[PDB]
Amino acid sequence: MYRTHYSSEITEELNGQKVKVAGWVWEVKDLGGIKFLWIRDRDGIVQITAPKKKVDPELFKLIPKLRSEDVVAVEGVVNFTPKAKLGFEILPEKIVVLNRAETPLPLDPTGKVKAELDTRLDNRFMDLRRPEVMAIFKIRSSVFKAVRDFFHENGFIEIHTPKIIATATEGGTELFPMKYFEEDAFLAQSPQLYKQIMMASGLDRVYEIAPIFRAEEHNTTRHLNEAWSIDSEMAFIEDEEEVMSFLERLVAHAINYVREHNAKELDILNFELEEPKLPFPRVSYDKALEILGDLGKEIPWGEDIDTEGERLLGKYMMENENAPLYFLYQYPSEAKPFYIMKYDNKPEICRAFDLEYRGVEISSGGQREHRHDILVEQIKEKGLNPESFEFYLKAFRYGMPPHGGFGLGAERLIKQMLDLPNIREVILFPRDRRRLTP
Amino acid sequence: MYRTHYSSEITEELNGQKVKVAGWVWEVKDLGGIKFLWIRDRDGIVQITAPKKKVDPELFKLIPKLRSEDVVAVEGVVNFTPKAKLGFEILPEKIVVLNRAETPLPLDPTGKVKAELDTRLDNRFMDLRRPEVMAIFKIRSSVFKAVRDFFHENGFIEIHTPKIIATATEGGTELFPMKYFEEDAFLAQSPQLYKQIMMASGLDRVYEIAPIFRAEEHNTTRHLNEAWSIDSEMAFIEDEEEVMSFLERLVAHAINYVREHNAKELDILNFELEEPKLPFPRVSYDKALEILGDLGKEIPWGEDIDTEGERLLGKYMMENENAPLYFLYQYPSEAKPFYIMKYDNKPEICRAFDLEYRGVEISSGGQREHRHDILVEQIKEKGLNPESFEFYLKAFRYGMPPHGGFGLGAERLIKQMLDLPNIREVILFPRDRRRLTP
Repeated sequence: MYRTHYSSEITEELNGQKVKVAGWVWEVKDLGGIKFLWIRDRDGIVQITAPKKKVDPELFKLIPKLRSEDVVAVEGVVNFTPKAKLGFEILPEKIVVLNRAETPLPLDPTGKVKAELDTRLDNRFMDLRRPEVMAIFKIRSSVFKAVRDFFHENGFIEIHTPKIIATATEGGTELFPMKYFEEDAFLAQSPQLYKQIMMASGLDRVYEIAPIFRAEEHNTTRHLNEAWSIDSEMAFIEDEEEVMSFLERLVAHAINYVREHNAKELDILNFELEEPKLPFPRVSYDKALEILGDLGKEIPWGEDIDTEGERLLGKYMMENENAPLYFLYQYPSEAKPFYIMKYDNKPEICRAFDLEYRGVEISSGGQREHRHDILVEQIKEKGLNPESFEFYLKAFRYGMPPHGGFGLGAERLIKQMLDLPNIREVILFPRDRRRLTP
Repeated sequence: MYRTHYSSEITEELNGQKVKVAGWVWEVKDLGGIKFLWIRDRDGIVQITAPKKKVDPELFKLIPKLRSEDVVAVEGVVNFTPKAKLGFEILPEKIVVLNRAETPLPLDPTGKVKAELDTRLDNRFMDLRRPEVMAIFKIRSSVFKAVRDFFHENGFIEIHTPKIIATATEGGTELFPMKYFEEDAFLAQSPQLYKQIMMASGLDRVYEIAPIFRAEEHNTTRHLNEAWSIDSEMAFIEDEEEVMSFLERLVAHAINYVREHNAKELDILNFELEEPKLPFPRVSYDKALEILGDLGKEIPWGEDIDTEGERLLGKYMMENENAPLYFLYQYPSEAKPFYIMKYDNKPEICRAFDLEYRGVEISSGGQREHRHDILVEQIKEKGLNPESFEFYLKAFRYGMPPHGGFGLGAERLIKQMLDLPNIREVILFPRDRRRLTP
């Protein structure tokens, strides 16, 4: 390897020791009698100082030749001194140029000049060179890790369902049609039916983090045509609250993991991420509708709360409860999928819920209807053909325990967590109605 | 929750205490003076003994009404005794029938009547009720966990790249052509181009575990049209040996994790997973070609070691090296992709390698060509148009460090690890040249 340490792995213990660092030429200062070379790492910058009398002559004249963004490797002795802004500096013994960079650069990694989102997405390799952009994806990676950690600690098994499907769905479109040889298939937009089917196998507590595909005809700052969903399903529950409680702690765990580990990244982003306050308030759909109506947002009882409503409720919740996260639940049965269980005592409302982070929905789920006949009837009620769902309904005929689950949008989770404006900021290669490359 | 403990988490420490178990009715012994109920968990069987003189009458009457595969929940008192073949038993206080099963069952959970693989695949929810099937799936999840842990322990950041691409990266068919609105795209077979672009971003060490799609016209027991790949790319390497060494340790780590944590699963499979002995032997393509020569298999230099050649080689390596895992490297450049770096000293040979597990390739990688001009030349050498790779090549122009990586087949790694005869055994819903549903 061209390096032994990252800018962050160098500490006191190494003082006076030879190390090897590598990165991109950040800055060069030829001040005559002494030169300075700053190298950029994924963790930060490293100062290489070259006092004319302490360094090799060939090396002294090489430094001023280095250009911005050149990939170089430096071997030298670590020197802890108060003169170095970062605590220590490297006294170079050897400097190798691994690769020279062309000019001009597609983006300004220095940050002076801002560039359109489109330009940045077209040059992601350049864009990530900026600390605040790198910070996001380090945080994205941390979130996935925390989420998976929490699942494991709670006895969840990771499962993987098919992305190429030919089976029915309650939706219909926003499905990317595809050709499977002679047959016609589509890309799956949710593991919903498959994860439920697995509740009849005894796996009990399952989860999957995989990409889902939706061919939405219009672009929004909230969703993309390709996303990473964090689905989960758990059997032997008594009510949707068990699922809500779990999700709640999952989310709190990922948020707190980011606060602990990515404190540096959060600072870089100039963002103060709140300590989760469990339990998050539950706001029934009827209470939400009352609240909204008083704000002039009139939603007829029965239709779902729109984008403007979620936005208003998010604000209301924040001012009246200092709640960046809250649940909306007990939705009207007509407003939810055929597989959501209804309140046997109040059949017009169902056991479905949505988790709102900063006024935007990051997850939805609820207790499922595991009773075959009731499920069959609810399909019919939705005006669908139960015969189109045989592969699915068959699983509810041979001992199907009570169950519930959720779907967590990974990008949406991160975007709302960091309070980012556009969702294209949390995914490296966004897939738009207008974007297919790179 | 309807259950507090799985059969596996009931120990001495709980004797005399009230607990809650739940699962599928496995067996009932209707004896008149006493009743016995066995329940199946994802982890095993639990014996519930109900002596007439000790249980509630209604409870007594209920048990004999229970039928196979019915979902039941039981609250009772733990009782450790030699009289129980399993160590303890539960003295029922409450029994609830959560859901009843229909007869006949799609498959036989007792394992009496064997079913052909297609039947099992059509009824995966039934199939996992057999311990030998559940074992494979628990091990699969462990492998994924082990792999991610190793990656993180080694400074890798998880990234996620596009599954819908227009970008014809190293090709021919075996691609699933798609329609991205007006545009026509393809389902990615590898994150190759994208993981290399990220190498110029400074992330340095990345990995991705995601679905990959390949339209192979012919069915085999070693591959499917949809799979999960473990991709990784690391920068600042000096040769493909650094990558091989990492892959090696990653695989060993995954194998040892299954050995520690799924010891029980392996027993059910009556399989002895060997302890990884690093470093795995590295057989050059030329030497492999010579070994096969002794074995009577003549493969003209330049050509690929076919299925029988792989089989003979892995057998030789196992018997003559006690090596179930070994590398094959220094392949003919002509036989490898345009992004692989050739030996500047011996251009006819390149820095590519393959990992063979029990004689089947489970992974391939190598050091890439990070030099823009040479790379463009190699794209031309392959009969491809460099201008179709603009977004890709662009990343090699503003400081691209030396780098290399690999692609590790998830299903292939698990299939070979457990010495399973068919790759369909290690994935829930297999996508064949003939399987599209469920």
